[PDB]
Amino acid sequence: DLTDAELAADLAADAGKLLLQVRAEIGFDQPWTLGEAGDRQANSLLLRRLQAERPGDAVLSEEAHDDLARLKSDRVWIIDPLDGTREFSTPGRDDWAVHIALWRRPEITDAAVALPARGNVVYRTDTVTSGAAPAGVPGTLRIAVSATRPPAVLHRIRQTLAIQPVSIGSAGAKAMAVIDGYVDAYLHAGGQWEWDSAAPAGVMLAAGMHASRLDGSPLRYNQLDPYLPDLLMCRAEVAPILLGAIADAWR
Ligand SMILES: [Ca+2]
Ligand SMILES: [Ca+2]
Ligand code: NA
Repeated sequence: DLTDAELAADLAADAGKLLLQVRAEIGFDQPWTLGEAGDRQANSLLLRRLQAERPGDAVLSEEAHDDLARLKSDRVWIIDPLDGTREFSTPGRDDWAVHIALWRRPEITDAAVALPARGNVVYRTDTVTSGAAPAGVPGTLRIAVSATRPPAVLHRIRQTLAIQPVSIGSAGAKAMAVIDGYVDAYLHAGGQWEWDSAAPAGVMLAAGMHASRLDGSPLRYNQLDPYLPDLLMCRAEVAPILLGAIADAWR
């Protein structure tokens, strides 16, 4: 008998525990095998528990076929059973996450992000707080970006703004680094899926921070095509500066 937020948190933790077990059982000799097992077993747990505890809700999971029944539903769980599979599959890495979000017909109303290797901490929309003090040196930004080849937009905004990119695996880990104050912002372009941003966005917004498309428009979920090209998540104070610079870069 859990609230949707309590369930999101419990699902995230439980999947987190299972992933930690898989990591210990399978080990790191074959990264691909380890990653596949984590993806598959975390997915199986989450679908089993959502069917048992929310039999009426639709589920959109990275690791399951998408039958689009969710388009007619008022309640949809949007989940990534293991975000940062590569990182998970690498010895010593703690930048991987479980994403559990509930979409209600519309916004992400309840959500949780677990970082299992970080003491299985679970960030949740019903307990995350709005006390964020501006961290770091004035006039300079630390921005979390993925461990891939940088988009054209960040190159351009770095001409005008002092920025140190911080390489972090996993969308969830990057978003929670914003929450923690380890970085000022998390910026992504070039493509992503709804389950990558739904739970982090829910938590971000619940913390009183900013989550939008790069052009400032709201993140939209439970779309036919669950692909979201770009995003910006950041401290509230930082949003005008970055949205401004992004818009200025389109000149
Ligand atoms: Ca995944
Ligand atoms: Ca992912
Ligand atoms: Na199963």
